[PDB]
Amino acid sequence: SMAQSTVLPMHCLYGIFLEGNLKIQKNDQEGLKKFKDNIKKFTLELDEIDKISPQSRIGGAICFSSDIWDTVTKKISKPKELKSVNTLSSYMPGTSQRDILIHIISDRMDTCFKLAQDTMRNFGEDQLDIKQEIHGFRRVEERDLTDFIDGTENPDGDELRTQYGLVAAGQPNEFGSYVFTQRYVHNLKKWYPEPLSVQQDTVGRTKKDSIEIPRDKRPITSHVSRTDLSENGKDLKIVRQSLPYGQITGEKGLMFIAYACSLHNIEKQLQSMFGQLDGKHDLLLKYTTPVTGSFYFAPSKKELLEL
Amino acid sequence: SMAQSTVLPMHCLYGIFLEGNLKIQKNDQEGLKKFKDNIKKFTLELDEIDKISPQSRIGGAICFSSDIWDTVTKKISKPKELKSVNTLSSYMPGTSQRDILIHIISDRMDTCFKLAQDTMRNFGEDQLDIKQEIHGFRRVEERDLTDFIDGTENPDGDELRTQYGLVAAGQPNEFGSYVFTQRYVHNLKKWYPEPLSVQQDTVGRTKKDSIEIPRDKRPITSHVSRTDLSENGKDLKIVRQSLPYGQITGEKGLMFIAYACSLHNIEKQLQSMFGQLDGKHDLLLKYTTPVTGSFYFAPSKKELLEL
Ligand code: HEM
Ligand code: HEM
Ligand SMILES: COc1ccc(CO)cc1OC
Ligand SMILES: COc1ccc(CO)cc1OC
Ligand SMILES: COc1ccc(CO)cc1OC
Ligand SMILES: COc1ccc(CO)cc1OC
Repeated sequence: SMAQSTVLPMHCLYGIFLEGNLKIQKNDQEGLKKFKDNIKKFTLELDEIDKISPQSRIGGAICFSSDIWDTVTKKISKPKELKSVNTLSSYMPGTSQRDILIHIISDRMDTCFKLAQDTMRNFGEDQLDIKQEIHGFRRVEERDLTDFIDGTENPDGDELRTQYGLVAAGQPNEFGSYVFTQRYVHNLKKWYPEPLSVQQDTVGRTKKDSIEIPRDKRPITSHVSRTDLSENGKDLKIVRQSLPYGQITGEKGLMFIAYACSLHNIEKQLQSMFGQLDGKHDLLLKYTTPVTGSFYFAPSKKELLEL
Repeated sequence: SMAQSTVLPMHCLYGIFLEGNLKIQKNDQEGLKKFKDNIKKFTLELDEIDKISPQSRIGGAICFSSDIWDTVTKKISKPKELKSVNTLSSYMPGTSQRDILIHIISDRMDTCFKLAQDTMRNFGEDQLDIKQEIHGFRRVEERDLTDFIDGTENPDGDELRTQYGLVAAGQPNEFGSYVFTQRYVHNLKKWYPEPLSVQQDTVGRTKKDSIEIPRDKRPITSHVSRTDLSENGKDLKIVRQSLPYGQITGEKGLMFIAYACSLHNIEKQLQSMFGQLDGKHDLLLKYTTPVTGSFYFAPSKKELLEL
């Protein structure tokens, strides 16, 4: 009946991203029982935080890779499109498929961090080998560190975000979501001196107001031209929850994350951006570099608790 | 005349700490004029953020070391007590005296970060060599990562925080503040297994409600017994603005910062904690370690603009 709580809500101010590998082996029934109790604790603490701090608009999801699926469940069918993002390594840099993603969103860092910290203490280092912990935060005017607004054409509202973000009702794994994460490191030393016309050509929208540059006036390699894709007259939209991260005086960029009803909607955009559809690359990739990457599936709340 | 805006306000949810060295040489008059124009831009942007985002309760201060004082001004007398923290290196680990501190506080990360980033871009790499950038955040119930409440006996309200936090009216450098920063790295694996009785003996207050343990029933090396000091019947109080920082699965701790009307109020507590008064160390130092340290002076708003 219900999805996990990171897909439909919009405009979170904070996000914590924990990605890593499961240390419990396939035959360890007691370890897997403890693992699933820690999953239940996560869902219970989400509800408790929502009750105590409604202003947080808290959300959270636990998501699983195709390689770990048969370790964590023998009951739930593996989502039919799920595969390792490492299969894209021949053309997309930075792939680093992990077993598990925990994504937590909030309008307050204190409750975002509380849920993240309590969850990591529950699972513990003996269950999860955490490879990446990212503290994302929204900036003024929802701008990415390129200083373009990020989110203008993100689908709005529960109806469209259910349509594009969640597996359809009646289908196997209904109300789950395919998930893609990818940490980008921005080269702002290179980007900042670029003329405004170059920056707008690169993105495909105007910088101040995020007005779309007419298709016939912007490069086919502009970011918007690379990612605004359709098949059979139907748009391949996705639900993005990306946030800025990092140090002003150090490494910084965009922690990209997308949720989708079909992995194909995400993968086709990756083929477009990274040169597999027409041999051409996204202009944005001259200024930013992906350094991690993973595909997951976030089960419905029911299937999460029935693994 | 008024102070810079990080001393009197309480209970900030976010703080950014930027510490580093001045690249402008004492002979470079045009570079120093540009440096002071960037100081002016900082004060103006604080006012503008305050107007646009009253909910941020924005605050900020630029602070100067004794070593850099006569580079940045030949007009304002050097504060009488200002000295390098490296003079404490014989007994206090982690000293790392820098020329400049910029401390920004907010109840929203987006405006905290906007002011910090805009300021760093104004000064630029040509003027500042940043050695440390810390993103502090308040946790639930204002608890330090030891999970004790941090702030119970901090002076409350404008009157007491002016008395203890700011140089007294009529004195040289009136309404400025002596500043001490010190980044701690916590060893929570050593702390978590201690029984509550040991944790409470270590701090000197109860954990759940921060009730003071009577002085004759706690060790003289408890943190409260080390820092609740007096001379001549006057309490050596300070104004703390410390915040947690760091990664759940990595390095984390407390970004300590104190403001005081007199550097001696801070230094006597450091002598106490680090064994220099009676040969005994603060019990808290079994569980956390300072890895940076600096003394500065935050001028009054008037003296900041008249450097
Ligand atoms: C450095 C990384 C990236 C940055 C800075 C970035 C930034 C942006 C910006 C500024 C926009 C325009 C405003 C908007 O409609 O949201 C945008 C649009 C979009 N981005 Fe990205 N993006 C990045 C990576 C990605 C990736 C990896 C994907 C796909 C997997 C993606 C998918 C999209 C989509 C679907 C749109 C909306 C296109 C439309 O229908 O008009 N982006 N991005
Ligand atoms: C890891 C570093 C530290 C931690 C976790 C820590 C934590 C705490 C806690 C839990 C309290 C009790 C609640 C309160 O009244 O605020 C406290 C009190 C205090 N701390 Fe610290 N503290 C640290 C470092 C320092 C340092 C370096 C100083 C001095 C330079 C300092 C000065 C004080 C003072 C003055 C008090 C109030 C004592 C009183 O009058 O009752 N602390 N600290
Ligand atoms: C789940 O417990 C909490 C969640 C959020 C807050 C914020 O006040 C406090 C909580 O426990 C004290
Ligand atoms: C590495 O030092 C810096 C990097 C970036 C900025 C502003 O974008 C400022 C820096 O130092 C002042
Ligand atoms: C566009 O400039 C601003 C927008 C929002 C804020 C705080 O929300 C501050 C701004 O400029 C200081
Ligand atoms: C290094 O990995 C961890 C460190 C600390 C915690 C919770 O305290 C969890 C970790 O991994 C799950």
